[PDB]
Amino acid sequence: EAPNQALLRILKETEFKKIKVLSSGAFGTVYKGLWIPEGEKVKIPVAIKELREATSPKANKEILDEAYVMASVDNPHVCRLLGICLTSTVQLITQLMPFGCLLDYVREHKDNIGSQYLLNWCVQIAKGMNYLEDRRLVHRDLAARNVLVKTPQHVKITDFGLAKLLGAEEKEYHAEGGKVPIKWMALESILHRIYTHQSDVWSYGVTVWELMTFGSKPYDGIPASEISSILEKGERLPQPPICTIDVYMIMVKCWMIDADSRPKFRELIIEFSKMARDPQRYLVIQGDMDEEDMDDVVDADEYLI
Ligand SMILES: CCN1CCN(Cc2ccc(-c3cc4c(N[C@H](C)c5ccccc5)ncnc4[nH]3)cc2)CC1
Repeated sequence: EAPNQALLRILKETEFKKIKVLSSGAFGTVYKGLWIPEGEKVKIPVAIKELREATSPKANKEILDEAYVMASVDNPHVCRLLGICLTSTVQLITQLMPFGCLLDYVREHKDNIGSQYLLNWCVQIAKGMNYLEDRRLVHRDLAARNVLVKTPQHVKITDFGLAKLLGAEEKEYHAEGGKVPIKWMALESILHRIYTHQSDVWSYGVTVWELMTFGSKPYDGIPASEISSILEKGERLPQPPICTIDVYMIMVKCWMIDADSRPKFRELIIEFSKMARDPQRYLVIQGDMDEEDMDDVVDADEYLI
């Protein structure tokens, strides 16, 4: 319905200096790097994505869909595209999230992550997701591995590789085949490939469950083909040790069968907020990056146009 007037910024390879792999694998490579725009006199820590080195018409069409989705979002809890680079190999350029992905970070820091932070991340992810819902956009791959950490106090949703904008008031996206992560999908997704803001809510549920168990693997063991039946029987993920029943009842709600019975992200914000005001009431936990002339460095969140 509304026209998407986002600007896509095309960036010169000369404008940015790579500085080391951060992750290789399926997709391709992600690099730490710096971006020095025009003459501006500002340097911008960036991450730079390159979906493998291979230039198969397949690959290139996908990375441009991300660029498309990422360029159209603008919210403190959603990762924004800074620009693309049209080298032989199409590069995605984004704000550097120096602490990496949230999944790895809870893992690597169990003995130091307190309730204030767990609940705050929950709120922040709810905000990201609520905003995505506003822009009528369905992520389809929300998971702890897809939330990045700019600072321990500030997280942002990423990985729009599967995100689908909902056209002519279409209330559910009917999907193809392809590899899809089962352990984070609503039931309507596994059975009917229906995806809706409310199936995003389910994945939220599981994401929250990853954070609360400090990075456990949902249904660890149980292999993927079993999942839809396990869920049909009525089984859900167990209550994490640190969780009060208040918090777990929120997860469980996100995992209901009737999609409209699940909470809305705007409600999830409210509830986790309340909870964030008294975190020890709601979680029971025992115990409760700069490397070369950094004079003109500015974080992307302060670089506007
Ligand atoms: C001590 C723990 N250890 C070291 C820190 N990390 C390594 C790491 C650091 C940064 C990142 C990172 C990825 C990333 C990122 N990747 C996404 C998928 C992306 C999206 C579009 C364009 C480029 C990247 N985007 C923005 N900032 C980012 N930062 C990934 C892994 C994890 C494990």
